[PDB]
Amino acid sequence: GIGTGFPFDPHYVEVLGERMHYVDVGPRDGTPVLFLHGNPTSSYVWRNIIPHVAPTHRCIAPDLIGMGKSDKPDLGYFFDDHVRFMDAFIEALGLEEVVLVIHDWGSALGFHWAKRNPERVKGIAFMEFIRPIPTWDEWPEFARETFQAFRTTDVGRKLIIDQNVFIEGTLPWGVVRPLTEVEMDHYREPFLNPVDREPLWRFPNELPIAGEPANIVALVEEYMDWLHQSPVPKLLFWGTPGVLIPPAEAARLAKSLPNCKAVDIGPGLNLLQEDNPDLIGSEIARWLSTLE
Ligand SMILES: [Cl-]
Repeated sequence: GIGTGFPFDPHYVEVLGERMHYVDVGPRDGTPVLFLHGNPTSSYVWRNIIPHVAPTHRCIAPDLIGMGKSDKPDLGYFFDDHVRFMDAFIEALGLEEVVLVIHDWGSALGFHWAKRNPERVKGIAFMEFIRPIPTWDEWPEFARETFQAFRTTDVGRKLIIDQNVFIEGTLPWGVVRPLTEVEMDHYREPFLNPVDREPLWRFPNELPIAGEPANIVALVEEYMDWLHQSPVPKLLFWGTPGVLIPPAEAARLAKSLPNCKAVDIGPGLNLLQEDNPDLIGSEIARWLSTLE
């Protein structure tokens, strides 16, 4: 049975006038490992992978601004907002060199930070990450009508903000195996008040789909161009059928990206961490040992 508890002691750092929550476990020496979550999760999504890495490495998993146990100021919560906060989070913790373990929107932050700081990244493990979606035909059929609704200010805000559809609908429909009530309540916890659900709506409105928004497509195309050139060791977890990364796209990127190893986790949609945390955690620890 996949674990449901969150036993990590809370840590907080002040940043741009707000406090951000982060997990900090493992031995201090070595290269720290930085876990970046996405929408609509938090560091809770890493709770069963970190125990495979914490024996030998320091594990840092922050809650994005406006999410988890972090502060929730009245922001627009655009992707630029998360960039400015994650930039100053990494600097506030004195993280000189890091290994990235990123997912969903945490991967957009991780890849964009790596492009701007390539000398400070010693490895990138990633899964179901932000890539350009050329047309809506490359988006999964069963989720197309829902995400097109999300990307409007009338229907999309009614579903995500008023009815909490991204937590009540999108989250369980992004995991193959059934979630428990305790696991749902952990994801419901940061967004009990509808006024705090702004990040849950802006994030899908930022997804680079069909060239829109053009500023996010351009940004993702740049760090995807840097990925193809960089020699940084890469670990690519993928699931079947997946959501953002279909198996065929993972097969192409495993061979086209330099020093990229691909791992099949079995059945999976978007939250691969909830479908096979033991394989993901153990494969990260093994892969870290082959980098020294
Ligand atoms: Cl999203």
